[PDB]
Amino acid sequence: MNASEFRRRGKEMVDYVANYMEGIEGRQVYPDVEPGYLRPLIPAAAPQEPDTFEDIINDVEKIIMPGVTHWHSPYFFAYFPTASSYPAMLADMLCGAIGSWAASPACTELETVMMDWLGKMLELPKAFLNEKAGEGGGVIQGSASEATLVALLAARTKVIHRLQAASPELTQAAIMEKLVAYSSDQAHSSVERAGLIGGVKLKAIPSDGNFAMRASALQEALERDKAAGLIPFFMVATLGTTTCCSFDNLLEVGPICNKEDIWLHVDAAYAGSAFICPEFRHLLNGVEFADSFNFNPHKWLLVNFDCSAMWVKKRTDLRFRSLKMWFVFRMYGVKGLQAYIRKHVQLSHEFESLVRQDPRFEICVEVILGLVCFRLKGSNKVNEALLQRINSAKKIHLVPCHLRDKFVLRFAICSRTVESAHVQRAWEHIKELAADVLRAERE
Amino acid sequence: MNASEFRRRGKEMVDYVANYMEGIEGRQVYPDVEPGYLRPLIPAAAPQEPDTFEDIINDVEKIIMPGVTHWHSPYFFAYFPTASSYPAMLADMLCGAIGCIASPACTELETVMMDWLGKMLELPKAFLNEKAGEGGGVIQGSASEATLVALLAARTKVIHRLQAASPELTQAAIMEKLVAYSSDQAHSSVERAGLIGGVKLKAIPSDGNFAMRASALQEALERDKAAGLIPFFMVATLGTTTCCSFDNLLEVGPICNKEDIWLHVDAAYAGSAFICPEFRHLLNGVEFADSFNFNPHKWLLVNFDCSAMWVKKRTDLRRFRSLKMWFVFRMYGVKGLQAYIRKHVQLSHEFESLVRQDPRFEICVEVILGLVCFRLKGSNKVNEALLQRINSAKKIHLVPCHLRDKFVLRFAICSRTVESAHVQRAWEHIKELAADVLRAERE
Ligand SMILES: Cc1ncc(COP(=O)(O)O)c(C=O)c1O
Ligand SMILES: [Cl-]
Ligand SMILES: [Cl-]
Repeated sequence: MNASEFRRRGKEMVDYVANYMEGIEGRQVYPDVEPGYLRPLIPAAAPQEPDTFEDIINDVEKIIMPGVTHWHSPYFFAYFPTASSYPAMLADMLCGAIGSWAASPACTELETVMMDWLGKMLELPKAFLNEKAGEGGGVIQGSASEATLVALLAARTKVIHRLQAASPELTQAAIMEKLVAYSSDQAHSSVERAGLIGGVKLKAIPSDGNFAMRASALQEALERDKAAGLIPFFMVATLGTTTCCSFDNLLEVGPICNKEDIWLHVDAAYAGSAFICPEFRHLLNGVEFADSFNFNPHKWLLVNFDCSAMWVKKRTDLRFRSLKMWFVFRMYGVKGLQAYIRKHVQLSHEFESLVRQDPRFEICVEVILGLVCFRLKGSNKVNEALLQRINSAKKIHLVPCHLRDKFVLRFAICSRTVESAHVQRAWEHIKELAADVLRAERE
Repeated sequence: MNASEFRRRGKEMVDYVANYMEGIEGRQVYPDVEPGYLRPLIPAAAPQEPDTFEDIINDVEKIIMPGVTHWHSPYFFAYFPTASSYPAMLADMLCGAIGCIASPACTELETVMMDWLGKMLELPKAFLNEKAGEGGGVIQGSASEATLVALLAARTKVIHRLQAASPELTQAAIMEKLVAYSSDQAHSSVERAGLIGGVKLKAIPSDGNFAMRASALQEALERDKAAGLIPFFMVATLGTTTCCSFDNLLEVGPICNKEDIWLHVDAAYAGSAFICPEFRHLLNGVEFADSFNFNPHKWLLVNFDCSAMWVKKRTDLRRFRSLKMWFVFRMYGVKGLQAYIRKHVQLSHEFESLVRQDPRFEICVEVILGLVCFRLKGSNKVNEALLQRINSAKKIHLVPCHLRDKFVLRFAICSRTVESAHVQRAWEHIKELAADVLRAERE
């Protein structure tokens, strides 16, 4: 098609897309249609002459939509990794119209500036800023896995140089066999992968009663290891774990890392975004000690998933993406974005209220942000039974996890469209299915 | 923002983009901006309250446009890794709204579209799976990835096979001896696949027309089997990166078969043109192939992230890519697509015959489809000069290569809206600068 066909069909498409997102409340969260349904609804060969736009869209409603998930609804109470905000979509259109530094000076420079915005919003130390400070800095990464790996390699290179300076005798290989890294029991898969790929031993630290790393468990691990002739060099402290919103106590853990020459990497998961709100900055106290800090802004800052933001204390140790950051930051403002997290935290606590009022259910971890870790009091069996009925019903979606050896229902309020109405109706449904599940238990 | 706001601003973006595409001749393809220009133009921190869309789009024109490479320009006469068509743009809007990366319609629309495109290319039924056939097609992220998935597939096959015969043989001992091959003109992607796959890669010498022939291949194989190595993988290229030459698939196919070597046919650029009867013959021999791959996003107007690959045996073997195809096929129709291809071939021939009409220039390689390999008669040095004026004048832009020892100017016609008139203006500009380059030679 030409340009002015596009102005029309494009505007038409903005309309279709808007509608979708407005009435998404109605759609069923899971497709209620089976593998195999599609082949016979569509011609066996491609059309020779062009079909109408009119006819294609109808086909998307009638043929494609039923077979689609609809992760963008308020009733999908799990993190939806590939969601996108409206400003992200606007950018995404322009980002595709355009299509190294030399190739695109705007792409690169905007990266450097947007990281600064992000840095200031979170109120990270000044040292972390790319504002020409000549020290520290920040860069975008594809995955939080990449970041964890970069910090690790950097930490590894660093300890090797230090240890070989002390004793010129030792071999690089000799040192590597002895290197240990640490993370909390609730550390993300992306840490295991980092150490696997980086060629060092990874050990979990026992977390406390609230699933946080508390030093005493850290110090012990260090004593056990230093004396078996191993060498701690690197550690990930998690802020906002993926199992529950658990925060590793940075104030206890950092001072140890400094003393023991351990490199402190802070994996702020998705939670990091919350530090643009003052109520949460105390969870970040201790960042002073950390050598690197990583988080994914996507979940709470509405930016693109493609982006994992990461800073370092010293720059020397170490897709058109900043455009979407720019749009989203500019179209919500800090206060808008704050308003946003703040709304979800409140809906999360509204849900929590509901769970405390039903004596059949217990809450497992302190609710800090959007996620609520809750379960039915009893055996794991009972609860596995329940999550099955919730999914079977295809009305809402929840994902579980284990905590120690306990099966836990995660209720996650992340979606853009969520209101308390939805939480209200969601609770009740869960409530009704528990009733049904509970009868069964007695048989 | 909210839905009703997306409506207003989604449609404003739709215009902005059409405007950009209509005025794209005005733009200078390559940005000429001084390092560090962006920062003084963007505020030090994020805004607290939202900015205006007017102010945000104004900034795109002023701040972002000058720092971008306008790939879609008709005057950018090299291959453009992103082929953005309007109906591609429309599906992105939709994929955007139904976040994808589980749903019956991802997998099925994929299979169906792969039989559509397979039928269009007149592939052997063995590669299509609609008559219950065991073969079929999957869409990959890039040819680089598709080639690696094929290599690894072969490596597994061959390892399972030799170990079926000899249970005392270890994966380790077999890998040492594994050889794969491709044309001395084959795309780097192959090199990277052997490295990750950890096998030896060897280049087969091409002939007078930069084709891989039977003679040279079989020479290679005997040399390597006699050394006690193991051929397992073989890449044949249809449409080389260098001069668009075609490996002789009919010659090489049968050799791979009786030598029990996995045959992967890579057609990344030129595969699309096999939807035209005129060109389908170059693909004869696929029958012998084990896996066939090419990139439609290159020349079939699908947006960039989309590489298509069929295999004879699926058991040998992220984004919702099949929707972008479905849009593009339905909105162009087969006749519309074939038209798009034949346009580019034609302009390619228009250019070729302007270069012949001039006694100062030679054609280097047979001009098969859409790329022209030309040269000013005399020394490489005269020709390095000429490219250095073109690339300097900033009007149009060309990427050279070497053909054996000859320095060659490539001229790719590949962009949604190159027309006859662009070609001539371009050729006029080449001749001006050449008569200049020839004046220098006299001095
Ligand atoms: C011959 C050949 N092989 C492989 C590739 C890689 O294609 P892609 O950019 O999709 O990875 C190309 C160009 O894209 C090519 O021309
Ligand atoms: Cl979170
Ligand atoms: Cl504040």
